[PDB]
Amino acid sequence: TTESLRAATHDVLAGLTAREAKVLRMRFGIDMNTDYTLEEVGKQFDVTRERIRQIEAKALRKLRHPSRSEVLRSFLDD
DNA sequence: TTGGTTTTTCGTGCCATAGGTTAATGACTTTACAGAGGTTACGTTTACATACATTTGTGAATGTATGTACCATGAACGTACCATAATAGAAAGA
Repeated sequence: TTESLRAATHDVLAGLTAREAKVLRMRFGIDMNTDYTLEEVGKQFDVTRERIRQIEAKALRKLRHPSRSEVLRSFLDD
């Protein structure tokens, strides 16, 4: 189920916008070693840090839809 | 008396005078594409107040730390079932 969840999250990040995928990977430590903080993401990508939170809120609003997470609703019990 | 060349009408074929539907480019006109201009509702960038965390001192839990000065003089301090046959070892008589 972990190996299937990896491919499922890879397909979800590939189905969305590529820059959204890079933010969601380098934010929580997906496909990286360390999880970068908000100041480190601000030093890497762009100075504005409130727009990063707006991007995160927009990504959560796009990922609350059941049609894009119907294969992930079965993984909710784990 | 019978076959075949000759000749003239007559409906049919060729030529000419009339008169009408319908090809031409166009001129259409209608639909489609191309031009700017005012308005909407976002998306990114910026400052500011308050919060969980994380960084410090301070009161209690244990823990090794060295000694106690009538006389204490050898034992296993209770273990245990005793199968079977290849290969060497330390001696004993040949």
